[PDB]
Amino acid sequence: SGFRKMAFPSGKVEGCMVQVTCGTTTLNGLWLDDVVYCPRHVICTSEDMLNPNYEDLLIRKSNHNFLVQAGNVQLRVIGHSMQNCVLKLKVDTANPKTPKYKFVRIQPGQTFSVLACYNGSPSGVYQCAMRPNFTIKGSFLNGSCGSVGFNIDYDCVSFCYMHHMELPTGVHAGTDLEGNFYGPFVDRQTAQAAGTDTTITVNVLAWLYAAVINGDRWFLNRFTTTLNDFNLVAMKYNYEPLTQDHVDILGPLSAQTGIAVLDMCASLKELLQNGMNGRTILGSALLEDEFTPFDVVRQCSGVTFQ
Amino acid sequence: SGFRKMAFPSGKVEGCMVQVTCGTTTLNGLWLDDVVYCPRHVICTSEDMLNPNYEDLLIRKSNHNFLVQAGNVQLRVIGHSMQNCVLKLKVDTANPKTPKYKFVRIQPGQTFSVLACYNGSPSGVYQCAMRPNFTIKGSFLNGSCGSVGFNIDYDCVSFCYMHHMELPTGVHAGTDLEGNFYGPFVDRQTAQAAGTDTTITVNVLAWLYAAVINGDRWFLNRFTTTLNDFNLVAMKYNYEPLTQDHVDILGPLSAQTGIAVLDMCASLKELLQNGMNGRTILGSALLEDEFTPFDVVRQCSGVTFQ
Ligand SMILES: O=C1C[C@H]2CCCN2C(=O)c2cncc(c2)/C=C/CCCCCOC(=O)[C@@H](Cc2ccc(Cl)cc2)N1
Ligand SMILES: O=C1C[C@H]2CCCN2C(=O)c2cncc(c2)/C=C/CCCCCOC(=O)[C@@H](Cc2ccc(Cl)cc2)N1
Repeated sequence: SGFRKMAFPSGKVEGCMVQVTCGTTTLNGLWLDDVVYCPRHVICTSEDMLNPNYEDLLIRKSNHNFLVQAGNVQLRVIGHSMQNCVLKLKVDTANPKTPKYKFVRIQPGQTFSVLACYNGSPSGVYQCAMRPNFTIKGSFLNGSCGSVGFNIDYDCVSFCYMHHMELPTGVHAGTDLEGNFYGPFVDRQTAQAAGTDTTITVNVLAWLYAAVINGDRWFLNRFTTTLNDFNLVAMKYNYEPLTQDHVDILGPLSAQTGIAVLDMCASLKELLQNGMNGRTILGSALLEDEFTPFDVVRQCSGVTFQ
Repeated sequence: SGFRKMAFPSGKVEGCMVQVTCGTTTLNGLWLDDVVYCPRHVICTSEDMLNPNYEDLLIRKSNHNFLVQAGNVQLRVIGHSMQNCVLKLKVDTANPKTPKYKFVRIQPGQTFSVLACYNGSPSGVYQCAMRPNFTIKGSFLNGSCGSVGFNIDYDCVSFCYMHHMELPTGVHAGTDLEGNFYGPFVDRQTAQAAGTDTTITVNVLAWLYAAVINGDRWFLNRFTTTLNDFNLVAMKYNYEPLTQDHVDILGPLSAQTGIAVLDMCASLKELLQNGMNGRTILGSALLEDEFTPFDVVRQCSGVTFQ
């Protein structure tokens, strides 16, 4: 028993992390086979960041302008190209520790593990959700750009996030590994703001199921509701609409516990209206929304990798 | 900016995890040089667990009774011995992935990363603290025994915890890597209870410093207090006594922020007395006590390893 914010083991991803230096700028790169992936803003001076012409700035660079270091070993750059906001540095050496991998674009509400890196070396690992407003609530300092987010999907490292920037509100913005930003953000030092954020409703229900599995039952009532009546209450407290798709993916946790999804919706409805009655759920005084239904299954089943 | 519950990268420890089978029992082992470390209760039947004599039980075992698997490869056992509650299996092969390592016995309030494992394979990584009552609030299922807790101290993996059991309250008990239990617990299916748990006062103060560093500052007053006056208030809320040793360890965060330790104690005193008034600190409605003073420095300075 017990329930913690749990990250994927980081070893497979640690083996891919490299240092990319261009001019006086150093950040992190992802080394997969004979290509290194990093944010294209590595090629910018502070002045370039104000209004960058990336097509022109990339053409003006030669392969010799890029210093790539895998630990203490220098990797010779033999080619440079752009895919959207990601720089691709072709090198003369394939990474022998390249895991079986995919590039995937995740939906708002989906979680992933972040390996926070500086100078191509890991600092630590933590769990993040893609927020409904397409930001993430990270822990990232100057030099963290090119740190990646991932899941392990059976036998495959699914890379879903590369870190690009921090908004003045202190939340984080980045791209998939095809270099396409999550949300309406751009890799230039212009005034940008995230939309109003909402609570991930399907994730709150998943976490209440996790609490029942671990023996917490005080919040369970004898009531049930409809999806429509739940959603009328949900919208008032800045919760995302629960869809029929959400009810289906909670099915496994409903099966495990024998508590119908719409019974747990009635319990959540009472918690939102009347509060937590001076009590905690899994060591929290607030309703947690950064566990997906499958995050609960993986932790409470003891799913392993390799 | 941002502050998250952050674990060490798990890769160095992943390279040391093996599967240990004795009869119909399989759990996890730690492979360092030519020794595999695991809980001695691996040699017990469910019947033996009720009233084990480990000295007699181990006499009855041969080297051949231990199946050690490093992935798909069997490691031949050439010796077995007991050190307190830890079994040491000498094998014919030294682990080529052995990092620089120390065995350390940690104090109550000290934090560490857990690599939770099943069948010698990793499930996930999370951060824990040694509680004042010598339990840990883990996430552990059947098959998790031999999972280890660690810190990375410069370029050295400091192993501090091996997992042995779950108490009926749903908290966890285990040993250092010399096999000495934290707290008054034994590896036998006997009636056992942890002492009443207390809040780790020095850790709460460290987390308030982390909040100021990230710009969360509403809880700061310019009240003064003495250590003795603070402790008279603190003890009433089931907080550990704060010593002058504790005041010194917060010194670095006081230096960074320019808020004196006893000024932050005055602010904590007000939060205890008056509550949070429906506000949050780093997205929490309760006072967090599982960040050490150095955990704050590591995360906010971007410490990396090797
Ligand atoms: O995003 C950052 C910087 C980031 C990007 C270049 C290098 N960078 C990091 O190395 C870094 C990564 N992650 C976290 C941090 C720093 C923390 C910073 C603290 C102060 C933040 C104050 C508000 O910053 C901003 O609005 C944008 C403004 C901005 C947006 C886009 C670009 Cl192309 C350049 C600047 N600046
Ligand atoms: O500690 C466990 C079992 C643990 C030890 C053998 C294998 N073990 C795990 O594989 C395991 C590790 N960690 C978490 C779990 C299981 C979770 C279990 C859910 C039920 C918990 C109900 C309460 O269990 C107990 O009091 C003691 C009773 C007990 C105490 C000491 C011993 Cl030497 C044997 C049994 N049993």
